[PDB]
Amino acid sequence: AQSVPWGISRVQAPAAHNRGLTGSGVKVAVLDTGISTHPDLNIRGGASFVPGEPSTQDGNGHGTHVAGTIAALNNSIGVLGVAPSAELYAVKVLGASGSGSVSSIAQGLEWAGNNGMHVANLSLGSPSPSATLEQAVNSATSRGVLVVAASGNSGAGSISYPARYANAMAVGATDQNNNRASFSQYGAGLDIVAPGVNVQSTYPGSTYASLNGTSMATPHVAGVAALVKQKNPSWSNVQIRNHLKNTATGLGNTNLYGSGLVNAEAATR
Ligand SMILES: [Ca+2]
Repeated sequence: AQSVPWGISRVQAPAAHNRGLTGSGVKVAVLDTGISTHPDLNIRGGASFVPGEPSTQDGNGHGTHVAGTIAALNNSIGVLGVAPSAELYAVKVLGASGSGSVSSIAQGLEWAGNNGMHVANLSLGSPSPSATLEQAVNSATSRGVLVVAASGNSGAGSISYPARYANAMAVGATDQNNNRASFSQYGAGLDIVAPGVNVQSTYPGSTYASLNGTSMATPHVAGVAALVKQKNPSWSNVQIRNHLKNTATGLGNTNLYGSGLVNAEAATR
């Protein structure tokens, strides 16, 4: 039996699937702890930038969970991703502790840009600004990648890096009431929000787990960006970003919510 997690229904991904849009032909790089093999995931390739780790296997769980919110297969098991036919690439930039360096994150972004990824999901943050990060987001954006990044989980009124930079689409987290989740960082630079509380998805060891975080909200927006790219193959990263903001359901003040809740039905109309 396949279940549809509440967040997938909340962003109205099933409505876009009924229009025949599933993210087919869209390449999505998940820059995280890796992605492990799972019966409800199909991983196309990837690269590791973690010192002394040649593989893209997930030693943490986080990367595999994020991957399942974007693209868990539409079948008779597990869950269902926002864009279940997207081509997933595992770009391992964080180690087993969930930590990484600005150098591995920046190498991952350069790989995404050099390998023609359409969307790069960064469910990660650095507490401090980094010129290296800004430059790598800008480089990947110039090559055509839409970078989507988590605002962070401190609950503060400023968002983390690289989400704060102009060329990153910053994603905050909502709960089941469509309120901002208490941990979700907000403030200047916030673009959009998506479900980030009790998000069930794929996990290592062929299982499933429920997690909370702006890292869970970010893949919902990366997934809806892949549905828009399938509908509109000639659109640029900037066009997709603006269309996602323009069609989001407003939830209140933009300092707290950006443009509001991502809406895959309205974005694929
Ligand atoms: Ca499934």
